[PDB]
Amino acid sequence: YDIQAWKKQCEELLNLIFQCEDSEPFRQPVDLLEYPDYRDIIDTPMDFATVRETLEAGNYESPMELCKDVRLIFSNSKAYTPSKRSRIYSMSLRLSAFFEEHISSVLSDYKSALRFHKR
Ligand SMILES: O=C(CC1CCCCC1)Nn1cnnc1
Repeated sequence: YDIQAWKKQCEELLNLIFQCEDSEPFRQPVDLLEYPDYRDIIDTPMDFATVRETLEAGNYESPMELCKDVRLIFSNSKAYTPSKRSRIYSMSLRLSAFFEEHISSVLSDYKSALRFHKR
């Protein structure tokens, strides 16, 4: 029932994501010089360095907020992909599966801890 435990759990999950080769297209903001129309399609760019920096600045109050930003990385990749002939989108799907598999217990433990706190 540790209400703060999610933060270090998210830091470790981000470390595993950065070592994963599938995170390569998502480690830094999408390069607007490489994709000049990117902002005509994507309203809110998001990437794993931004998520890590937001976490380390103490600007996430809960792991649900961090989740929303990580899922936005995958949603943006899905919206910007032209077709199946895209290594980036395929990497996004495997990385999303890995993320969801690992974040499930972080979310559950946090929500359980907060329910215990408010008992
Ligand atoms: O169509 C899609 C998703 C689709 C893309 C090809 C692989 C399977 C998933 N996204 N999208 C791009 N432009 N408008 C929407």
